[PDB]
Amino acid sequence: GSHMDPAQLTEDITRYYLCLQLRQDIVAGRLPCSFATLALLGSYTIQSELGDYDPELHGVDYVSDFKLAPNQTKELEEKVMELHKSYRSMTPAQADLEFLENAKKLSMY
Repeated sequence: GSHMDPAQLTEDITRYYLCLQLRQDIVAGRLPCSFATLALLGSYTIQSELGDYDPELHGVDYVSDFKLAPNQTKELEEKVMELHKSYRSMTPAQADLEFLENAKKLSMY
């Protein structure tokens, strides 16, 4: 068995920084991407940043706190919130793997 691992801290350090750098390059437009990917990578980061959605609290303009891109428009914004709530009972790891798997599949770094 054994699930916890005090030695598996490196992967955490790398992953955290990775997302920070990757998301930083995107928002700054340091890499050519499409609207769909922008909204997809963003929707995942948002869900992982704020976890599952909660209509009880509402927000609408909550995405304004997270920079998903330099030229954020109602379209990109909408797709961000839509995809976020569109995701069923998804787990945190799923989101982390979603963006990481996407960035790795695109060869961003």
